[PDB]
Amino acid sequence: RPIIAFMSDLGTTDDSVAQCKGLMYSICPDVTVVDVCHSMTPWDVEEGARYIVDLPRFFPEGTVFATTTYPATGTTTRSVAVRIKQAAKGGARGQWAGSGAGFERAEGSYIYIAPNNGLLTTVLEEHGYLEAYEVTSPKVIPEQPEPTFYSREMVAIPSAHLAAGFPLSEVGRPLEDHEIVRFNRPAVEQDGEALVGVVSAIDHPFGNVWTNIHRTDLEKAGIGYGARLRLTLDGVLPFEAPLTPTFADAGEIGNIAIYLNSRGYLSIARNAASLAYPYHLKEGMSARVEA
Amino acid sequence: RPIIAFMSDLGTTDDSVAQCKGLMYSICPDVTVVDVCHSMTPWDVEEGARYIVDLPRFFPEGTVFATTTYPATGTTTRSVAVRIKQAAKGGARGQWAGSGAGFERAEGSYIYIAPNNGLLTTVLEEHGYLEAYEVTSPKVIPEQPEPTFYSREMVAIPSAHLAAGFPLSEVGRPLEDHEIVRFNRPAVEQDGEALVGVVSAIDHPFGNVWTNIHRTDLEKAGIGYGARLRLTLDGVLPFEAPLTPTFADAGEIGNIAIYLNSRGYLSIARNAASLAYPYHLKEGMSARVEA
Amino acid sequence: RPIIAFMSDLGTTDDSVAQCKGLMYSICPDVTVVDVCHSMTPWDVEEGARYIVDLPRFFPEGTVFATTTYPATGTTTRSVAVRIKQAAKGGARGQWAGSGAGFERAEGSYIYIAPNNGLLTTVLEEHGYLEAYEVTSPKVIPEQPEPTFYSREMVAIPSAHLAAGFPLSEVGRPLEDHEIVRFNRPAVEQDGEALVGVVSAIDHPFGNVWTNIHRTDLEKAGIGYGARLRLTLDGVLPFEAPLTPTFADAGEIGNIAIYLNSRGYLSIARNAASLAYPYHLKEGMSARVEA
Ligand SMILES: C#Cc1nc(N)c2ncn([C@@H]3O[C@H](CF)[C@@H](O)[C@H]3O)c2n1
Ligand SMILES: C#Cc1nc(N)c2ncn([C@@H]3O[C@H](CF)[C@@H](O)[C@H]3O)c2n1
Ligand SMILES: C#Cc1nc(N)c2ncn([C@@H]3O[C@H](CF)[C@@H](O)[C@H]3O)c2n1
Repeated sequence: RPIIAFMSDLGTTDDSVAQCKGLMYSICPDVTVVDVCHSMTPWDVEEGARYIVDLPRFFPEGTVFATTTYPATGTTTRSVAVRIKQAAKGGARGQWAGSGAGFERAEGSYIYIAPNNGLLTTVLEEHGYLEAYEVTSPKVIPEQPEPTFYSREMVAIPSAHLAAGFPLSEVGRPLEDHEIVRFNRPAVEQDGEALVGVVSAIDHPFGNVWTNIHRTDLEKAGIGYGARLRLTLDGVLPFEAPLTPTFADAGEIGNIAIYLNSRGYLSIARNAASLAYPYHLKEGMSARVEA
Repeated sequence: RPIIAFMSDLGTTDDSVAQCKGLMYSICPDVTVVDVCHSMTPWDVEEGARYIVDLPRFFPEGTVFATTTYPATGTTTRSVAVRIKQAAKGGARGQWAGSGAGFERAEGSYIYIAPNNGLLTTVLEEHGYLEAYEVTSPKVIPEQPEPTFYSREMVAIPSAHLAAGFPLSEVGRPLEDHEIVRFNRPAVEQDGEALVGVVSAIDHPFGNVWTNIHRTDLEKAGIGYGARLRLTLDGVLPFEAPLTPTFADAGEIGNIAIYLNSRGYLSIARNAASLAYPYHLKEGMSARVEA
Repeated sequence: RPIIAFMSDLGTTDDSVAQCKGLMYSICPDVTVVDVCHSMTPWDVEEGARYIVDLPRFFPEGTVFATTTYPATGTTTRSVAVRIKQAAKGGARGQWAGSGAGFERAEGSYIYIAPNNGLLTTVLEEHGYLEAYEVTSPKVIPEQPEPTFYSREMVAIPSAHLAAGFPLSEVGRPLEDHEIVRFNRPAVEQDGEALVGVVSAIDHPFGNVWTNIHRTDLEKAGIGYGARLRLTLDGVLPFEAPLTPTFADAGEIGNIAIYLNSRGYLSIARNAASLAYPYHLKEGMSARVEA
């Protein structure tokens, strides 16, 4: 019944992840370990951030998220363990997840544990937190941590203790908000009637394009479903389409759909074809939208 | 103890699959989720069909197969949930799976749930079915399904309710056989003493080549183990070898083996080397066999 | 609760692994199956060896390691099942794994089951073994094993019986040490006061380079942390750096770190950048080190 959702940059090609898992079952034999993904670009905390920010509403209360890319492994840094506040609504409309009207989740029901290197920046933004600790107790980490494997020693091990009900406040000292490292999230700029941001992700394996322009950004510029839009990527690739709910509304196979993705962000795709791959579109390219 | 075997086109590079899983453990905390694979070519229902058709005999009775590529996500379509009839025999001979003489499986012991887009075509062919329903009840799907994620909303969510014993007949109305979408399976043609079909799959990661020419097709043309065969791929590449049980019977490393694969289909490989990759062989190429 | 750690060359792109798993839950419904990895280069027993040799100390006592690349599938060969002796200390220093001072593991607490094709060579070297059997009983393998799938029939099936407490000595006859196939581990040679070995692995996804030159080989040539080293790969690519504990000690991003990896072997990397990929370094290349 206790659950650890595990996200790393360790890859799926050797025994790394399994060593972490072995230890997790050693510390908490009834735990269920769920892989989020292990394929993130190493050291890109922004990319890791995206894969973990939306998890809580999908998981049972009490779930621990162990989340790590650890470029500072072997240094004096220590992980941070955080009890978030609201599981938050999400998606294209703003709802709970699940059958019926969804499963609503109590506040303070989820713990993230991560290197204190910015990885939880967006988790804290969207969810807030109740308490936050530096993870230092030798009860939950090794007295002699492997210098090149803090992902295992400083995240995976202690997440299993946490999953086994080890008290969050005993992992180490409390952290003041400014001691929690953040990365800068680039804002979405207004520019005439236009909104300007970036391609935040390519949606693998489909090659859909996700922007950082949220539905809230769109509504506060007079834009809802059915609005005819111009969406320019990379300064040069304009596209035009009405904003629709889904891919199939584009009509013919191959046609352009502009839609709100399952996180509520402005997105673009081809109907039953890949948009991004044939045109080598990339995370980071500009993205401008207007009616 | 209940099991969901999960097959999607969602990939292994983001949080998509994990969101489904979180929900599965939310709806049925004692469930075991087994990944079939998440790597299929998006929207290729024929390829998905292959990965799910042979599962039932390997799994404990009561197992639910949640299987999805969902190109029609966000439209008015609804999934179908089916209780299959026979778990069937399979493999190069026709047997149950497991130690000893195998574990034989009761009829009606398995449920598939899938978009109604053809994905279960071969499942129904090989296994038959007892009952089939459109999945519509808000008890097992969301009242507001995420338009771009029906794989989660219309397959994963309800599969967990089913796995938790939710009655199959209450998911929605019964479906007449003709309401269950099918794809055309191309038949194997006789042509003089020859049989003509197609390369159905490349067997990754080994680069073995699988055809659609079944052992039954071979026995009804006088062909058994030890028969010297000519197998022509792509109209032009005409291999010759005796039909053998396995790869190592080819003699030297690199040599050609023609054999019956673990599903009973005519196949070709190199002994301890990849056949398909150096020669860019592909699913879809012709395949002709004769003695 | 019983655990099977599963390592194969079957890949993650079809139903192969799932068929094994289905059977594992069929034979032992309370088992937890942990994927080590399924991505190894087919038939490369040396590569598989690396992924399994360090597992035991991470896992709870009683864990069964089912480990397989099975190029001799369909032949008269039979798997070997081995109860290892010491779980052994490991890592850059030599320690148990886990929080505090680690979880020490009783002798004889782990079983490996594998083709008898050399795959356990290094497991036996580093761990020793108490008992070893040929796996032949039809109680734990099929009477008609699928010729092309001994990985399932001769490893996965019997590993589940073993996991369920089936007595190890009843799987088949005992094996004399010389009946257990080994591969030659190339030794590390001294040359002047240089040490000469090979690149044993590229550490995906990071592109770090691992050699077969152990810390013990280094201490017995007067080399400890802080020693300024020359490390020449491929006969031609020299590098120089002090031997440090971790990556971040290299100073600037992109700079060269020479370190001891989490298994205790001499390694080289770039700080927060990939070393191996831009320069197409490969498993097998020479590796020479000196002060
Ligand atoms: C600066 C740098 C740095 N450089 C590397 N070459 C490197 N390779 C692996 N790591 C980190 O080691 C962690 C394992 F704990 C992984 O999560 C990685 O982030 C690395 N960090
Ligand atoms: C027409 C089209 C269509 N077009 C796309 N660009 C696309 N991208 C993802 N999907 C489907 O969205 C489903 C998520 F449930 C996945 O199973 C995919 O098959 C898509 N469907
Ligand atoms: C010689 C040769 C040989 N040749 C092949 N073309 C081949 N394809 C798959 N296998 C083995 O089939 C096993 C499944 F049991 C896998 O683990 C592989 O090692 C193979 N072995």
